[PDB]
Amino acid sequence: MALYRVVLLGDPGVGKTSLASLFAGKHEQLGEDVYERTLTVDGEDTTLVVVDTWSWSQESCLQGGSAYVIVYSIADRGSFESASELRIQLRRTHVPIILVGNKADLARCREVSVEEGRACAVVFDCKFIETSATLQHNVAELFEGVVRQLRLRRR
Ligand SMILES: Nc1nc2c(ncn2[C@@H]2O[C@H](COP(=O)(O)OP(=O)(O)O)[C@@H](O)[C@H]2O)c(=O)[nH]1
Ligand SMILES: [Cl-]
Ligand SMILES: [Mg+2]
Repeated sequence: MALYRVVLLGDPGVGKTSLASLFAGKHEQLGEDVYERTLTVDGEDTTLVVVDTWSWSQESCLQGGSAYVIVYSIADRGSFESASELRIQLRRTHVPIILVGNKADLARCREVSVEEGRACAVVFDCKFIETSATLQHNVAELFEGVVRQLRLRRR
């Protein structure tokens, strides 16, 4: 068991809140865009607190995270470009970074190739996956992957 803060970054409209809601699953909470769940992975439980807020919290945001998930939409070149900008922001401030290509189901609107997503992880030195929140594809696998990468830090 452990607890980690996972921060969701990316342009508006790429599906950050959708991915977080699927992670949260099916009022007294101070603050609103923070999602908590304990996941069982490789027979072991781990809690992630997934932050979806992308000011003291705005300044601290890129320094507090145990892991960062930078999301873009495969149907929007602009969002992919600004993904690259976000890694550099993170640099300017030893932490897992996942580059996520969301909206994989829009396979006919594809503006960003799989190869382009892969190259970008290579250039960022980080992990890569494509998901769809509307088909519920690779979402569980995204967050389970984050847990595994975090556990490689500790060991
Ligand atoms: N087709 C498709 N639409 C998605 C996907 N993820 C999110 N959306 C849609 O894109 C819009 C923006 O989603 P939202 O989660 O608010 O994006 P956010 O600004 O990054 O939080 C919503 O209308 C979603 O239904 C996806 O994987 N596939
Ligand atoms: Cl889009
Ligand atoms: Mg949102």
